[PDB]
Amino acid sequence: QSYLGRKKRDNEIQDFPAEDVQVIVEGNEARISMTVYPIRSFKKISVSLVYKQQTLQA
Amino acid sequence: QSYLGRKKRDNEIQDFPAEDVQVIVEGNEARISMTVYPIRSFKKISVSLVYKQQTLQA
Repeated sequence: QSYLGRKKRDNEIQDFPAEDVQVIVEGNEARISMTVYPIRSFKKISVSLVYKQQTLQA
Repeated sequence: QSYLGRKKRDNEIQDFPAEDVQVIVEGNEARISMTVYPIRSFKKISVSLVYKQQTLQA
């Protein structure tokens, strides 16, 4: 969690859920499972511009 | 209001209520509503003359 927190601090990753980080230890082996939302660079921006009427008074 | 005020200043109209002047704008159209009391020329004068008694003293 501390290691992933530093990555989020430096914006190397988007975010991670701390709850899903599960660690299982059995003998020599130590199974680790984690979830990470990777950082991505924008390459497409879609804009949906909608025109509408407005009524004025006074 | 300024235009109607000039008419009242020149006695071209009797009077107008400023509050009732409402303007509605929607798209190209611009609906305008106003009230004006038109100027009129006298053509009939009715007089109701009533005679009564008066008492004097001293």
